Amino acid sequence: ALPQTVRIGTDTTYAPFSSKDAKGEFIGFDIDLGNEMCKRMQVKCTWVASDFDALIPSLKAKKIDAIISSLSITDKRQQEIAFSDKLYAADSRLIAAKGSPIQPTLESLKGKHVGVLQGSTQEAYANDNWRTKGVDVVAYANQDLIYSDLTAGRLDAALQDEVAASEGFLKQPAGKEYAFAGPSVKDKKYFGDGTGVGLRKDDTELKAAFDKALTELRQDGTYDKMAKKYFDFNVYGD
Ligand SMILES: NC(=[NH2+])NCCC[C@H](N)C(=O)O
Repeated sequence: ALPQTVRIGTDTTYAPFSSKDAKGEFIGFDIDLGNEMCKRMQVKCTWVASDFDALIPSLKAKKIDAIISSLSITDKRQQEIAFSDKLYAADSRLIAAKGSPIQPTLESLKGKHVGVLQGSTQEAYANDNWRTKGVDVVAYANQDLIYSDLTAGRLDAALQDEVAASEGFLKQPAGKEYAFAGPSVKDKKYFGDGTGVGLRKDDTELKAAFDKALTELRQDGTYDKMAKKYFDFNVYGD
């Protein structure tokens, strides 16, 4: 009993995983993966754009049926929703201006303005660890706003997924003067283990269909054909 049309929510301001092209078509690695999996599930799929923090609310209220949006699989989120198997890995890392002394440490960040996406694992981490101790942590409605304010000099740093900052900003014209500030911030408690399709806890049939399709496209080498369009390293981790 899978629906005829599976409605998939995503936030299109997180290139190279999810954004929109010049005509306003959805593009990116999350979109490619979702469409391949729908093709193997033999369902029809509609993509529904949303703000990142509205995705899990819309899922719970049945306005969409699945979330593919670099949604990290964390212990907190599993208390609310279910997840497919891992689609790819996702570490977190700070970016600041090139030459910045900034490190991902309280002592370095106290009194700085750090941008984080509202609803993200990074907002959770920064609020507990940094906002309480005097770092000016600013939550943003979407990631594009964060990159804008950083280049505007309104932010000193921004915490987001590492590959999104890399491919989506630092290797782009806009990010030429910026760089990663320190190594990735590892914290198992906050950042989870890779990303997956978020689904309602009771939609086990739909979880099984996505997992079967993900295993099939990984097995035959499709995942890697698709990943190579965007990455030259192994995005899956392993
Ligand atoms: N399309 C997006 N905005 N994705 C943001 C993902 C950020 C982080 N991985 C999280 O799960 O909270």
